[PDB]
Amino acid sequence: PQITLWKRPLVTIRIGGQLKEALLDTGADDTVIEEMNLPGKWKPKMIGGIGGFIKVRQYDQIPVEIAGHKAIGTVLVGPTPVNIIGRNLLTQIGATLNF
Amino acid sequence: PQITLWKRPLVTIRIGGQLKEALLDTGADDTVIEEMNLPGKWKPKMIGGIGGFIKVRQYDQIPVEIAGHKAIGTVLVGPTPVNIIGRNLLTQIGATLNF
Ligand SMILES: CC[C@H](C)[C@@H]1NC(=O)[C@@H](NC[C@@H](O)[C@H](Cc2ccc(O)cc2)NC(=O)[C@H](C(C)C)N2CCCC2=O)Cc2ccc(cc2)OCCCNC1=O
Repeated sequence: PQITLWKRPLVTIRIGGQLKEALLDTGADDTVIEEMNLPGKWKPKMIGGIGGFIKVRQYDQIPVEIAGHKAIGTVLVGPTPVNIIGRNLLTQIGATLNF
Repeated sequence: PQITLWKRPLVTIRIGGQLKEALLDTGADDTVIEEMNLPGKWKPKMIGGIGGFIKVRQYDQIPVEIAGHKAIGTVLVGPTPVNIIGRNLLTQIGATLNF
């Protein structure tokens, strides 16, 4: 799909067998999902953007379906204002910026 | 041009007569530029990132050139680690997300 930026680039994803809305964020190195229960082990981590640092749970090798496209990677779960799909998963589905 | 996401999408921009490196952020509603002495009238504003909010100064109708592409719009100046080009300016240069 070719997505324009007149509106926030939000898409439906499926993670942990659950449907959610996430933002395709080219300015994010990583993927940060709102607090939820994900199968498997996790290691505590700390990330920081504008506004400050937050504590997150790091889940590895998690399957995520973005708009029908499969990806399997690291997902950070924490107190984020929005679900963010970062470059680690965007590269897996072959997403690019064009102008 | 087509930009892959293996690395952060950093490009050269021109603002206030100066050249800077900025991140193309599809997850940013606004454009946030690092602290600089831009002339003109402004208004206080608070924007939120992943870890909280920061105080910024809002400047309107600021001419910004992105990768040789002219644009003009609102720029928020504040204490940011990186210059961020948001959707308000990306739409003007016809940027899209494709996968
Ligand atoms: C500041 C940019 C704009 C203003 C902001 N958008 C972003 O920050 C969006 N993009 C995040 C991106 O700007 C930001 C840029 C950046 C890069 C390196 C740094 O050292 C510091 C900041 N990236 C990150 O915060 C990501 C994080 C999401 C994993 N980080 C942290 C360090 C490395 C990295 O990539 C994400 C978001 C979207 C909506 C949000 C909050 C956050 O709430 C709704 C409110 C609207 N907020 C926004 O539109």
